[PDB]
Amino acid sequence: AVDSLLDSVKWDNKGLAVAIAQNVDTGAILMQGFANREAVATTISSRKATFYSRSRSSLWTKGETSNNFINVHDVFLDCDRDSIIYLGKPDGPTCHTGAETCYYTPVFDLNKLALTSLYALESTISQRKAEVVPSWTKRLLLNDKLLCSKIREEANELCETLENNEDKSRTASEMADVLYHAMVLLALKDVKVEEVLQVLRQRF
Amino acid sequence: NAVDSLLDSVKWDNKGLAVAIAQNVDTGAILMQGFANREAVATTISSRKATFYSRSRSSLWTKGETSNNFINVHDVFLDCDRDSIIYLGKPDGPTCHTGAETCYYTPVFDLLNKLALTSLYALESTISQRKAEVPSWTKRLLLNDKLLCSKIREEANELCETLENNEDKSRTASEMADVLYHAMVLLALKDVKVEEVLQVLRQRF
Ligand SMILES: Nc1ncnc2c1ncn2[C@@H]1O[C@H](COP(=O)(O)O)[C@@H](O)[C@H]1O
Ligand SMILES: Nc1ncnc2c1ncn2[C@@H]1O[C@H](COP(=O)(O)O)[C@@H](O)[C@H]1O
Ligand SMILES: Nc1ncnc2c1ncn2[C@@H]1O[C@H](COP(=O)(O)O)[C@@H](O)[C@H]1O
Ligand SMILES: [Mg+2]
Ligand SMILES: [Zn+2]
Ligand SMILES: [Zn+2]
Ligand SMILES: [Zn+2]
Ligand SMILES: [Zn+2]
Ligand SMILES: [Zn+2]
Ligand SMILES: [Zn+2]
Repeated sequence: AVDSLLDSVKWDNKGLAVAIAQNVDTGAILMQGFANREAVATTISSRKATFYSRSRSSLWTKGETSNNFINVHDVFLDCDRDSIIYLGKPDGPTCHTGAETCYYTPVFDLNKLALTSLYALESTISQRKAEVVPSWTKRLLLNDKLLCSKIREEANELCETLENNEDKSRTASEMADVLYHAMVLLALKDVKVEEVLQVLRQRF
Repeated sequence: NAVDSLLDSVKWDNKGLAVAIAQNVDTGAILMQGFANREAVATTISSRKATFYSRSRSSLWTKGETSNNFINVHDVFLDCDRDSIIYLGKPDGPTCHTGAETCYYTPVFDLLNKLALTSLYALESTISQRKAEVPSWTKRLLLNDKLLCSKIREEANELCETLENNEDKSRTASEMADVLYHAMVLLALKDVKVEEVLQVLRQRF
């Protein structure tokens, strides 16, 4: 059944397809390599992301020496079946330099990681926490009583958009209000958003 | 120029291409993966529209040039070895030519059609299925506004108590998940996508 599936992949002249490893919990692109028929099959059977190293001319499972495996949860093919997503959860940092992902060379800021909207805000909140030990985040990080009251009150306002039939944009605006203040509490308690999303996934 | 010096450091392959991945700036969903040469990257930067090189037609191709479903690029990233590119952008419409939101919807373990979703947006999709099928806790919350809102306020209370009562970080993590779930049932009631919420956060930068 695996044989019938690998035959459908559109490989290039070298027998390769693009294989992208993505964090199953956050969506961050960890790394992008290449896979041949055997590299994808090994990923399927071993549940650890495996690629074809063109340089070393051999199969390569991420973590085989460093133990920073990418435990693969699902594999996706795009429409033309020439691109692959390894959707996995990494044991440690993915890049061989030690960086969390391989993408940290911004072209517009001309070393910061590539972050989507939710994880960039978490990163900003983290920077305020470091400069703590005039900012609204620093004010919340330095006042537990104010932060907790703000979370309770904003949660109240989110519900009032449902209870009082406010516009959908009002609900989104208040959900953002809840999300920001909760992440300031997350930072105080040393909790990453990824850990929270892992909890959600474990409750499936 | 500074961009020219940046394109010069890019390690292009023998035919002058590099892998280009389009990713949703707000959610992280991978929209599509193509290939870019210097001019596809340079034009992507200048026009702020994701532009690739169509190898089959052997010409430049801007995603959306016919369908108007452009990918409006917010950032461009190079990986460590500088042979892989991420166009980080916000798409006008569905990216795949079939109409799918993204191009990646062929699960391999289900073959041994669902979109590839990460945890937060998979929970959003599940809550959405419960809303349409309306013995499940989500359907019950969708059928009782007073109960749903009571649970949100109660769970937001519990999250604060983990800070107030010096509870363990695992307790904070567990309670934050509780707040997130019940909030997303309220989002589904008000027809709010998580992406819409994250756009608001991004707009408050
Ligand atoms: N994310 C990565 N992308 C490309 N090459 C890598 C990556 N991580 C490690 N390597 C290299 O691949 C080999 C396997 O290392 P590792 O899988 O990290 O134990 C070593 O030569 C590493 O330097
Ligand atoms: N208290 C909770 N915290 C987080 N996720 C939850 C919770 N209750 C239900 N879920 C999620 O909702 C899904 C469907 O639940 P149900 O509507 O009871 O079938 C589960 O598989 C979980 O992912
Ligand atoms: N009231 C707020 N609601 C939502 N996001 C906020 C709020 N205040 C600050 N932020 C976020 O926190 C970042 C840093 O704010 P500050 O710590 O006040 O400099 C902003 O760029 C926003 O992304
Ligand atoms: Mg109000
Ligand atoms: Zn393709
Ligand atoms: Zn790397
Ligand atoms: Zn508010
Ligand atoms: Zn690379
Ligand atoms: Zn497509
Ligand atoms: Zn709880």
